[PDB]
Amino acid sequence: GPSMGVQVETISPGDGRTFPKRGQTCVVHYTGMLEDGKKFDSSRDRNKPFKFMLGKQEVIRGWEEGVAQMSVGQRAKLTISPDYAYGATGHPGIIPPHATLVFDVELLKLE
Repeated sequence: GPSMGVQVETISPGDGRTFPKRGQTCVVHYTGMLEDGKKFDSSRDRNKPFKFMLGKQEVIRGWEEGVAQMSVGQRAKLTISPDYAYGATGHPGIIPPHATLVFDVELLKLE
């Protein structure tokens, strides 16, 4: 009984009173790295932040439940599992089956 497959760790404290609401877009920079630390997709590498809407399901479950735990100006690392990321199949070549992923997002601003 571990409960919840998403672990977020605060690295840089932001506002602490400004969390992203459901329905609005969230501008944040992420970094996807395998369990070993091998990158597979970063938003900052292309010099462009990632904007998404909460509750719209435009992103992964571990992101909607994890990003909502941080406040504007906060930098935390979210641990996503193959159950919260894609499933038991995943994406062939980049995301293998039964594999844990690591993503580092930073709360820049809200739209």
